[PDB]
Amino acid sequence: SVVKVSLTHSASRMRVPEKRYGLAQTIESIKENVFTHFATPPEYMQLQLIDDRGITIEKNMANDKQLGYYQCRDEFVIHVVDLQPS
Repeated sequence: SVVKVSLTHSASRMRVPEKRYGLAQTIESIKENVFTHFATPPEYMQLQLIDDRGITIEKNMANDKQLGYYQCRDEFVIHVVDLQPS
């Protein structure tokens, strides 16, 4: 029902080592929370779900879907791809 993940960011060396999300949470709600750490506007984020073996499960999770749709598990990595322009 809840997962422990880490957060990485495509435009920085910044890592957040432990984060707990509900699998029922929409990806949009997760991006909101992610903003508290990296401060990319959520409209300019894609979330890539990587498993604990480094394998990409989803390159860009849809805002209206829930994290559990993507079969997220403990120790997985949500990588934030930063698309914000100039």
